[PDB]
Amino acid sequence: SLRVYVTGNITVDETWSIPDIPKKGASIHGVKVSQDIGGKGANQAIILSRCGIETRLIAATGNDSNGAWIRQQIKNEPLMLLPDGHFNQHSDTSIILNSADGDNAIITTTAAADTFSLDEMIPHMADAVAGDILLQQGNFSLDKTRALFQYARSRGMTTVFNPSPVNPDFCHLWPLIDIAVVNESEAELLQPYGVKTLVITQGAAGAWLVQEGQRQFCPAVPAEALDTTGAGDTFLAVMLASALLRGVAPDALALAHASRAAAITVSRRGTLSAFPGSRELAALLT
Amino acid sequence: LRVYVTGNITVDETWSIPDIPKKGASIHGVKVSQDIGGKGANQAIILSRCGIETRLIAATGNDSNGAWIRQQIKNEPLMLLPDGHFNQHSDTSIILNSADGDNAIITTTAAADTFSLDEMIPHMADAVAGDILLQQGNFSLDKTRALFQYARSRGMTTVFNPSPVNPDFCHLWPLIDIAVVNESEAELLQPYGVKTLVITQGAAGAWLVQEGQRQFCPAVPAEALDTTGAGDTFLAVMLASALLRGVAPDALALAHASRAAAITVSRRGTLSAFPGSRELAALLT
Ligand SMILES: Nc1ncnc2c1ncn2[C@@H]1O[C@H](COP(=O)(O)OP(=O)(O)OP(=O)(O)O)[C@@H](O)[C@H]1O
Ligand SMILES: Nc1ncnc2c1ncn2[C@@H]1O[C@H](COP(=O)(O)OP(=O)(O)OP(=O)(O)O)[C@@H](O)[C@H]1O
Repeated sequence: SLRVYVTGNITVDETWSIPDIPKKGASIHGVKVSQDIGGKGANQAIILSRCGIETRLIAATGNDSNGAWIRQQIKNEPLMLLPDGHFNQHSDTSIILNSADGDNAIITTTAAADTFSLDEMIPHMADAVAGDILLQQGNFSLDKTRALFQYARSRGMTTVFNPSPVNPDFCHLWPLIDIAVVNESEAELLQPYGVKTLVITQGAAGAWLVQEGQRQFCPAVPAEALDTTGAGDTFLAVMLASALLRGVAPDALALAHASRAAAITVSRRGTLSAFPGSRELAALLT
Repeated sequence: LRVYVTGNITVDETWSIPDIPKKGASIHGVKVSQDIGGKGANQAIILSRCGIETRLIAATGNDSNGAWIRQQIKNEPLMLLPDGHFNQHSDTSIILNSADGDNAIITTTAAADTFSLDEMIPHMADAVAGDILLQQGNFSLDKTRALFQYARSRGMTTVFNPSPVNPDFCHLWPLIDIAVVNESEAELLQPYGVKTLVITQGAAGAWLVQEGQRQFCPAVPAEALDTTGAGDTFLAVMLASALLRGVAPDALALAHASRAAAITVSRRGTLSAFPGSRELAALLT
């Protein structure tokens, strides 16, 4: 019965296949092979909703084709996307998949998130109550991010923070955070301190649960790294859902469930079509 | 005299980036605009705006972009064929605009690829000796060559703009009457034996190469806010000017083309940046 409010972003990740990245002045032919709903905010909110946690995703969409697509595709998930309607412009990433070329090149836009204001968001947490969670990633400016956590604090909400993309100035918000989820680089760069619950993820190398002075390690679940997209979002969402469903603060079992869920995501390609499904989640959380 | 253009039509999206990303890197970008475009559509639309009877043979998809494209084209004095659309996404182009150098473009071809050669040719059924077939580099070697061979069999004049470039296009010159290329294409495809050869060089003008003679036409100074479609504008207006005066492309045609392309570079977008019918008329007189 505790609910989760996620204030972050939502995008369209477009996978384009090309022989090689074109040089300036060049013009080539390519293939728009696929599109998937993306964004750390949306991925985390969607997976949380699939675990049976009543979740509200507060993110902005624009008035373009990708916007309508997002609003249409999100209806397939047991999540509520606020606000309805839209703004203008539109977050998404073009994933340039080359041929002989090794790694992909990524170009990402953030206009919708950068413009989404506090007066647009706060109203959608009007029905929040003490105990409810405000989950935030690193898609907003320091001022907006800090302001949202202060709002949560003034309502008695629990604050969860996953500072990714990283922002050096995020190292000042720790006092406003109840639960921190960071990967290795983030843990060393932001130096989270005094956070009552600290989780440090290290990919296929497992994760650490830290803070009642106690340090606990949870190995990753062996898996075929076919596509790691959203592995971190999966881990965070399931860890939180597990703790919520059992009525406790994140613990060792929460991390074990999360590792198991992330293992599924890594084994499948894409986002929504790769993440564990509601029944798969029900089974592992059991 | 009628001009048949067999090529593509798209929705162009312009992304502003610091510089083209390296393999394995994730960079930030900003979507600046979306507009109607396509090598085929751009050239056909401008020709039609100049008063040239033009027919664009290109495929649109059954998506929102397709409906938008068809709606926009309806406002132009051009005939788009076929009337119906195909069960495919309409073709689109990603224009990567870096703060420094020239734009990089990536264009899809799924819609154009569905429009088979057997389906396209019937749209030229009413062509007559003297009419023109204008093509760009949207199609494969085989498809492009087949259309030019068909044109030749019907006594039509052929115009070729090998863009996007395809290494194999170098084997097509004997079928080409008028060739328009930029400096990169000229070296890459080595045009030869073409009655009329035009080599464009951006802000540095364009060369007209005919029967041994070479003439240089300087560019009209302009503030380059958006260079997208500059080449298409130049080709279209040059061809239109010659056609209107009933001559082979000449120095005056390139001068007209230069003035038109300057307008295009001074404006933002694709279709929205092109000179309008009245501007073109005043320009051509
Ligand atoms: N190859 C893998 N095999 C099994 N589990 C994995 C693998 N990669 C990631 N995970 C699981 O997912 C958790 C999420 O991890 P990681 O620290 O890479 O996330 P992240 O850096 O936030 O993700 P992202 O690349 O999206 O930013 C890991 O601790 C692990 O349990
Ligand atoms: N910056 C500029 N200022 C004035 N005129 C220009 C400028 N850039 C291009 N032009 C005009 O447009 C003609 C079209 O030129 P350019 O050689 O860049 O074409 P292109 O390489 O085919 O471009 P694209 O295919 O991307 O439209 C030039 O010869 C010139 O007359």
